[PDB]
Formats: sequence, C-alpha cells, structure tokens
Amino acid sequence: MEHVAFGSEDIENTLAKMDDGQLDGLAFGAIQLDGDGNILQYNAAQGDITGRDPKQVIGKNFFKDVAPCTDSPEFYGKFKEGVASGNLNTMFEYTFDYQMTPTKVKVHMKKALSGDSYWVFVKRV
Ligand SMILES: *C(=O)/C=C/c1ccc(O)cc1
Repeated sequence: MEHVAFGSEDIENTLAKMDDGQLDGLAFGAIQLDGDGNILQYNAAQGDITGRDPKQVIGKNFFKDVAPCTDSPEFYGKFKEGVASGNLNTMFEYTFDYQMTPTKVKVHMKKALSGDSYWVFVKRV
C-alpha cells in the first residue's frame, strides 16, 4: 500500500514518482487525463469503485466515451476551464450513474506537475 492521503497539498509531487504499478497501491481512485480528456493512467482502486477494467479504458476519452454523466458544467466544465487557464485545484461531491449502481463520491481534480496532464482522484463518501 502507498501511503499518500487523499487531498494532500503536495500530492502532485508525490505521484510524479509512481509508475502504473505503484499507482495501484493507493487507497483512493486515480485517473490521469491529457488536456483533451483522454485517459493516460487508471488505477486499481478506481476500477473497484466503477467496475471498469483499467487496461480497457486507457486511451478512451473520459468525457465522451467512458463517463458521459460527467459531461456537464459541474464536472467537465471545471476541467476545461482548468486546462484553458493552466491551473486546476478543486474538490467536490458527485454521483456516478452510467451503466452502474449510482455511487456518490468525493472528486479532487488537480493539475499534474509536469506538462499537460491532469489528475482526477476519487473516494467513496
Ligand atoms: C458517469 O457517466 C460517470 C462514469 C464514470 C466515472 C468514473 C469512472 O472512472 C468511470 C465511469
């Protein structure tokens, strides 16, 4: 188990050292997106929450293909403003309900340290 707490102030520095195997040891769901919303990384805890198979969703677009319930001003709209501005750090509750039992989660979106990548972190509430 990797010990990093959800919501930690310097989480992007800590997660910069992990490969996909290490990300699978986190206590919470983690998705890495490019600035178009394509999925680059998707960990085991996220798949436990959503039912998706991690290897199968890498390369898909999160907003168009995987998670249409997030294509809303309340989720996608926040992401796209962050990508446009080059800064993003926001936490909110949301319900995931596409092809699954409706599940309430806490979401933390934060710009990654390097380049044009963005984290989505998720835990149950
Ligand atoms: C709504 O369509 C949410 C879907 C969803 C959220 C997060 C995931 O990792 C996968 C699907």
